[PDB]
Amino acid sequence: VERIVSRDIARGYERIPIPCVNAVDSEPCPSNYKYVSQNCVTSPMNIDRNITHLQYCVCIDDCSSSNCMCGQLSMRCWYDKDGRLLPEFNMAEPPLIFECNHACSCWRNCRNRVVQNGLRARLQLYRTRDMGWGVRSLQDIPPGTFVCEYVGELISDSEADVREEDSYLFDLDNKDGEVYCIDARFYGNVSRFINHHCEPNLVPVRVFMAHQDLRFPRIAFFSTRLIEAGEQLGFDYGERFWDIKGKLFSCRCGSPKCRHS
Amino acid sequence: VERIVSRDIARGYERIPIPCVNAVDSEPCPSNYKYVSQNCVTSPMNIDRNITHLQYCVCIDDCSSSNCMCGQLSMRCWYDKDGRLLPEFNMAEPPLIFECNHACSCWRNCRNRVVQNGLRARLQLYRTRDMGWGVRSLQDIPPGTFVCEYVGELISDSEADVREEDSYLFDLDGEVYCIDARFYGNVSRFINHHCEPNLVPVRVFMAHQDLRFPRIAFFSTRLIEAGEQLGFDYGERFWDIKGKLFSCRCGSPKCRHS
Ligand SMILES: COc1cc2nc(N(C)C3CCCC3)nc(NC3CCN(C)CC3)c2cc1OC
Ligand SMILES: COc1cc2nc(N(C)C3CCCC3)nc(NC3CCN(C)CC3)c2cc1OC
Ligand SMILES: C[S@@+](CC[C@H](N)C(=O)[O-])C[C@H]1O[C@@H](n2cnc3c(N)ncnc32)[C@H](O)[C@@H]1O
Ligand SMILES: C[S@@+](CC[C@H](N)C(=O)[O-])C[C@H]1O[C@@H](n2cnc3c(N)ncnc32)[C@H](O)[C@@H]1O
Ligand SMILES: [Zn+2]
Ligand SMILES: [Zn+2]
Ligand SMILES: [Zn+2]
Ligand SMILES: [Zn+2]
Ligand SMILES: [Zn+2]
Ligand SMILES: [Zn+2]
Ligand SMILES: [Zn+2]
Ligand SMILES: [Zn+2]
Repeated sequence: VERIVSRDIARGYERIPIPCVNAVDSEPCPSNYKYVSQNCVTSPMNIDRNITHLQYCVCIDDCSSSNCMCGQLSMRCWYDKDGRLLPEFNMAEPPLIFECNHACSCWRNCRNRVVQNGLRARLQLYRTRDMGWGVRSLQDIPPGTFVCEYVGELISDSEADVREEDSYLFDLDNKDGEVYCIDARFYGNVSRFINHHCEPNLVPVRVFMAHQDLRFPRIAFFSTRLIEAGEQLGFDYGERFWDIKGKLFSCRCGSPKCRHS
Repeated sequence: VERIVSRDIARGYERIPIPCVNAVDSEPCPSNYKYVSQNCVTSPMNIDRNITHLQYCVCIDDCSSSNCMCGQLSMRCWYDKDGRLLPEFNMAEPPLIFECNHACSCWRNCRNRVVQNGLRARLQLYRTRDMGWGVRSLQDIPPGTFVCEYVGELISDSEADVREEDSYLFDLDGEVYCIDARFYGNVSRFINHHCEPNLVPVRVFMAHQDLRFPRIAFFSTRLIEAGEQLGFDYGERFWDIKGKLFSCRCGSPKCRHS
């Protein structure tokens, strides 16, 4: 029988509820972490938030023209009228996306704003049979759709070096020697429950919104293909995760092309 | 005739538009500033945002009980179900309000969340006859209602000391800070001074509890009728400086700066 153990793990902080169900075992809704809908810090990170350091656009339309300066930073704006990534988007090597911000001349409803509008897809935390908790989609998700952000505690590489629990770490970009991490172990959103898959239906894209401090991209998962209702979400944790954890367990994604089994 | 010179000075950043009209003269919609709906910085302020430094509540209900820690930090929760201040709230000497935050156990719809939900009232920027631009309410606003936040650039006292234009400054009163709405601000930068004001500023804490940096929330002190101009008391530092240049035109029979 399928137990509903929470109607919303996000406690109303997202646009839609994220329920938790368990049809497998006795386990209650996870509670050894704090759900947060946006990134937080403990020790200060000193993100550059000087408003005069933002690059911005001067568009007189909805930022759908060839001349949007913010699209230009992104190579071009990659969003169509439905907020979905263009078919030409390179899922194997995604560019950095610069969404419009509060310094731009455009309106808050312009085309070049997707991740900043928050989670929209109907997701569900559920108990898998042999990979603990996982996240599934409750709807069909068309290709190129923003699904969720990898949200957690922003930490330095030196702090990650002394964090014993590293199963919920996302490495950010090396910028002029400085590297940072998102640790979702103690504070995180729904993304902390997404399991690894070697042929993933999500790809992480680095996105800039309210600030443009290149040390601190935000990590937005977009669908790489049509995700069918009921499907488990997955992304590729990458080679550092498996170089460390492969000596403890092998991958159970079940792909016929699994690279970590 | 009243011309509409902007359908929305906020460019969609507020929940409703804030149009600008001018029935007095030929002046276009003000454009020598950047509208921002939330506070910004230029030089860094180093607000303490360590999440483990937040005090928070462990309520299992809607935070309407006396055991809510956030209500206790506020002395009591001052909000009714409708988000309005209780009649016992001291408008003459307001306490600090600590709203619930993302470290609390409660849900995002609990009782102790009002200012963090943002501006809701239908406001309008308009040309007054003798005080430049002002802001009016287009609807009735019951007493104790959150109207708008004083939003701008957060600056140090040292930086305020070297700013030529001080007509859009709100003091966050040794180490003290200021909100300068001259270059970046929201609708509140256009609210004129009134000696018997229908708005009172209240210091509020939401996502952080760094006491150097209260956020300034204007609540109505009485029923504000549709069409009425908004006003708050700029205070004695403003008038000690500006009174040698001009006198108050609020027109109150109890005006203290005429
Ligand atoms: C994506 O997945 C991972 C990323 C990890 N990333 C790091 N760092 C230090 C970042 C910091 C910048 C460059 C690399 N460390 C891990 N583990 C260290 C191992 C030694 N212990 C004592 C501390 C934790 C990781 C483990 C990951 O998954 C198992
Ligand atoms: C609420 O209204 C006001 C508040 C003002 N606040 C300040 N400071 C410096 C804060 C910082 C420490 C305490 C107070 N200065 C003003 N003006 C100084 C005058 C000399 N110039 C060269 C720099 C600006 C102000 C003017 C205000 O209204 C006209
Ligand atoms: C970020 S968590 C994912 C959520 C996790 N299932 C849970 O219940 O908290 C990462 C951990 O989930 C398990 N996991 C995720 N993907 C896996 C995979 N493809 N194969 C085996 N274990 C996996 C491993 O224990 C891994 O260290
Ligand atoms: C923050 S601004 C208010 C918006 C201003 N009316 C405008 O057009 O930008 C403050 C300035 O408005 C004028 N003002 C505001 N209240 C006033 C009052 N009660 N009497 C006379 N002038 C006032 C003064 O020029 C004052 O320095
Ligand atoms: Zn643009
Ligand atoms: Zn832009
Ligand atoms: Zn835009
Ligand atoms: Zn695999
Ligand atoms: Zn509470
Ligand atoms: Zn609380
Ligand atoms: Zn609460
Ligand atoms: Zn007066």
